[PDB]
Amino acid sequence: GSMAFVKSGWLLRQSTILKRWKKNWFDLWSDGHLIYYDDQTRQNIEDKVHMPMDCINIRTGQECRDTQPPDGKSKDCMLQIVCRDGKTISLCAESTDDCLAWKFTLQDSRTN
Repeated sequence: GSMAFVKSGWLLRQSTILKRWKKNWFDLWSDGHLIYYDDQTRQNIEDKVHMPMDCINIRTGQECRDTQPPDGKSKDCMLQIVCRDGKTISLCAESTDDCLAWKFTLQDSRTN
């Protein structure tokens, strides 16, 4: 199996009960899975999404629906993974460039 990731890093994610923006650590696997954890120790797995099978769209910026950025931050930092079962994963990068780097990586993961 794989011993190394396509991309890893922090993103803020809007939570599924409280809808709070909270830090999570993300690993994108070469099998297509995006895994997110509470922190960068990889101890507390939260959830996953299989980009090829589950994702039907990736939105960024003003495209993102039903989600507003953390206070003070441009919505151009945001990206939203849209899944076929209606799950949306609303994300906020540190910068607009971090957002684009993830967008392009996640788009490619769908077709990889």
